[PDB]
Amino acid sequence: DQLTEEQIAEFKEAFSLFDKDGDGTITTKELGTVMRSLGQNPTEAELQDMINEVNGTIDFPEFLTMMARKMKDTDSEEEIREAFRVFDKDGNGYISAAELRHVMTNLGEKLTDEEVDEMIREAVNYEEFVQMMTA
Repeated sequence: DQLTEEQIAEFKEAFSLFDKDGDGTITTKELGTVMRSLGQNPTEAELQDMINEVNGTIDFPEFLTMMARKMKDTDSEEEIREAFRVFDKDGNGYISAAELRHVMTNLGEKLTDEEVDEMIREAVNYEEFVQMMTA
């Protein structure tokens, strides 16, 4: 979905190195070992729930979908938090309301001036604005 090329490549490399020759069918213990080798450390109940969500053989598309559920979102949130501290001179996380209004008006697609002003008045930290936009 919203993954990166390097992440999918590493996942496929790990799946090909752990699984034997033949089809992509793996067992429950094999899936747990692949998850532990990939970097994730899920509990027993969480692993059982993820297995039930997808013979008991986990194929490549289901595994890629399970890996793309939250990793891409976390990476995007980290990238947004890193890029939000660019307009600030010192990057302390707090900026004036006029600067944020100008940034929202002159950037971020085409937005109406009245709507941008109303959104700025309804809303100091960038994380607070991100959480308000996510809500």
